[PDB]
Amino acid sequence: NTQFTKAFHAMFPTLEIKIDACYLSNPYASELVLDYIDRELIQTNAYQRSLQKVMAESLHVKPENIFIGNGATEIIQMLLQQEEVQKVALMIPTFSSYYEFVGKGCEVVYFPLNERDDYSFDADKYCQFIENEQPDTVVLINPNNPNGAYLSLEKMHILLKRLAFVPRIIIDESFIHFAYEDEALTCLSSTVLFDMYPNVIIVKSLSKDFGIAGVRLGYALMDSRKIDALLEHGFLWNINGIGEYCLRLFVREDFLKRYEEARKQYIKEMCRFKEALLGIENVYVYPSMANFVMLKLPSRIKASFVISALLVEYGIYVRTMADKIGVEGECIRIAGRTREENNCIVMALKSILK
Amino acid sequence: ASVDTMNARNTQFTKAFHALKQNAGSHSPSMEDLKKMFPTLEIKIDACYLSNPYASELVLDYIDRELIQTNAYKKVLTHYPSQQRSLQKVMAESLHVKPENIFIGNGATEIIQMLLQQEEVQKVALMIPTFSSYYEFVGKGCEVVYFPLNERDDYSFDADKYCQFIENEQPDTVVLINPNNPNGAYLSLEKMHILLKRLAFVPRIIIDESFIHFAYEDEALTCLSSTVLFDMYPNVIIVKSLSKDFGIAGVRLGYALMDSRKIDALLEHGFLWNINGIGEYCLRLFVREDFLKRYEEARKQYIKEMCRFKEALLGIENVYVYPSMANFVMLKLPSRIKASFVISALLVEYGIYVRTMADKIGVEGECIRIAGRTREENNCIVMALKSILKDSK
Repeated sequence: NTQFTKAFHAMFPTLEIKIDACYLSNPYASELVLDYIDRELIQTNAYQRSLQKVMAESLHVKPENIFIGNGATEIIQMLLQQEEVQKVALMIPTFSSYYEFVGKGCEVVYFPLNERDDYSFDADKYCQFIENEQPDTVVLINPNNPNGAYLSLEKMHILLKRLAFVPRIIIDESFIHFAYEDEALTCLSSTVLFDMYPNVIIVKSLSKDFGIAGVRLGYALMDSRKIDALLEHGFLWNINGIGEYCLRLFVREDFLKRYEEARKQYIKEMCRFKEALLGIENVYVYPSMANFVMLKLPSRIKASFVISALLVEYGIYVRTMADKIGVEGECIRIAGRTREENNCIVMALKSILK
Repeated sequence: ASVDTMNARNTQFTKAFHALKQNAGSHSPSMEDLKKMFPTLEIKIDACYLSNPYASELVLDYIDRELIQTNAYKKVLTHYPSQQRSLQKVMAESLHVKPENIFIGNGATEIIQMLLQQEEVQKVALMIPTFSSYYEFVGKGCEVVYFPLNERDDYSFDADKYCQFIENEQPDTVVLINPNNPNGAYLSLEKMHILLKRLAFVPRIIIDESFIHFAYEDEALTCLSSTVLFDMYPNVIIVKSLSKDFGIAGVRLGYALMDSRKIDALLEHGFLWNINGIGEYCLRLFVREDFLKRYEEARKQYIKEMCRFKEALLGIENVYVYPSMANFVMLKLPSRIKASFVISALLVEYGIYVRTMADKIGVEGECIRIAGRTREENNCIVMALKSILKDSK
C-alpha cells in the first residue's frame, strides 16, 4: 500500500469508511438517548444562568459551584488561559494539547507515565516532582486518554492530600463512567474530591459517555467566586435547546435507571473487546477503564502500515499515536464500537498482522 | 375617566416589569423572566428578535422532511460533526471565495468580539448609536472613539465626515454595521467604495453585513453582498450572521471573510470552536442550489412585506418611523409618551413584545425597535399601535 500510505501523509473517493473507530462514544447510551428524543421531542413535534440549577440536585452540590460549557477540553482551555496560570504540570502521554491553551511565557512541565508499568506511575515520585516544580496548576485526566488507565478514589485521596499546597488541581473525569472499583460496577464519581479538597476543580464531558457527539456539552465543579469572575470576563455559556433538553434528561431519575444498564452493558462489551484484542498474536493492549483502548503493534510494524491496511482493506479508521509525545513504540487508539463492529476490528487486525 | 388617568391603567404592571433584570440583547427583560413574574401573560407576537419568518418556515420544512420523517436526525445528533476546514470548503462554493479566507463561528457579534480582543487592536472607531456594545471586548490598553450619528439626519451615515473623523483619529480598527442595527439605514455599494478607497490606510475595516439580505438597490430586489468589497480592498473584513436571515433561532452561526494567514493563526490555538450537528446540517443546506432558489423567494417575499409594514406604520399619525432597509424598524413615539407605556400596553392588551431603545446610548427620545413579522402579525402590530397611540376617549 506504499503509494496510499505516502499520499495519506501528504484524496481517495474510491475509499469508503465503514467503521470510524477514532471518535469516542457509547452506542448503547446513544440508542437510549435517541429513544427518549423520539418519544419526547419527535413524536410530539417539540423541536442561561438558570442551567446551573438543573444538575445541582443530582450532583448534590450548590448551583453556585456548577459551570456549564461546550465540553471538557473547552472548559480546561478557559481555565488554563487565565493570567494566574504561569506554570502547569501535566502527565505524558495525554491526548489533548494543553500546551496550546496557556498564555505566552507560561511554562509547562511534564511527568512521564511508565509504559513498562502499563502507564501507571509512582505516586511518591510524582508528588515529589510537584513539590520540587511548584506549579500553580496541575491537570489530571482520570481515566487517562489515550491509554485509559484509572486511579482509584483511595489513591487519588492520597495524592490530593499531599498536594494541598497547589492553588489548582483540575481533574477531567470524562471517561469515569467506564471505570469500576467493584464487581457490581457501581457508578463512580469524582464529586467527593471537589467537596473534600479546596484546590480541586472537576471537569466532565456530557457527550462521550452519553453518546451525543453532535451536541456539545460539558460541566465543571469549581469555587463559586471563580465562576463569578469567569462570568465577568465574558465566559457565560449558552447552550441551545437540544443541549438544554439533554442536560435536563441526563439528571432525570427515570432516565438514569435505564442509563445505568446501558453503561454497565458497555463496560462488559469493553472488557470482551479487550480480551479479544489480547488474543491477537504479538500485540499488547494496555489496561483500560475507558471507552477506548491503546494497542502496541508487533516488532517492526508501523502504525501507518496498519492504519492504511485497515482503511483500504476493511474500511476501518483508527487513530495513530505517532503524534502523541510519551507513547512509546508504534501504537493505535481504537474507540469502542458496537459488538458487531468490535468483532470486525478484531478480525481485521488479526488478518493484517498475521 | 380623563385620558391621562386612562393612560396610567397599567402602572402596576409597568413598575413590576421594570423591576426585572435588564440585558443588552433582544429580550430585555428576558422571556424566561416575564413568564415567572407574569405567569398568566401570554405572548402572542414576539417582535423583539430578528428573523425572517418566511425563511424560518422554509428551513423547518426542510428539517421536517429531510431529518425528522426520515430518521436522519439520529446521525446528526450522534456523529462527530465536521471540523473547520471541511466547513470552509462548504462555504467556498456559494460564497466564491477561497476557503482559507472563511472563518465559521457562532454569530457576527461573537466574531467581532474575537477580532477586537486581539492585541494589535489598540484604537477602535465605533459609531453611535449601535445595538451591540463592543467597548467591553477591547483590551484594557485599547482606546475607543465614537462617531455620532445624528437623529436629525435620520441617523444617516455621512461618509465624508466619517472619513475625516477616521483621518483625524487614526484608529487601527473600525467597525461599520451596514445596514445599521437598531435604525436600519443602509449605505449604497457606490458610497461604500468611495469610503473604502479613502480609508485604505486603516489596518482593519470590519463590516457587519448581517442585515444586507433585507436591503435593495434595484426594483428587481437583486440580492446584495459585501463580498465585492472583500475582494477589492485588502483591509476589509466582512462579518455576517447566518441566523438573522436564513432564520433559525436555536442554531447559532455566522461567518467572516478575512486574511487567510490570520485565520490560520487563530486555528492554531485553536479548536476553541466546534459546530454542532444541527448547525452543520443548516450550513450545508444554506449553500445548496435548490434550497437557495426557494430561499431567494422567501427573502424577496419578506422584503415586500417589510415595505408594506413600513408604509402601514407611516400611516400612524403621532409616530415617526426611521428609514430602514433591514428586518426591523425603529419608531419615535410622540412627546409625552414613554416607550414603557407603549411596551406595557402592547404586552397586556395584545400580547405583542417589542424592544425599548431606552438603554441604547445615542438614541434620542423615546423609541421602540419592532422586528418585521408575517403579514398577519404586522397587521396586528399596526392595529395595536394605532389604538394605543390614539389621543382618545
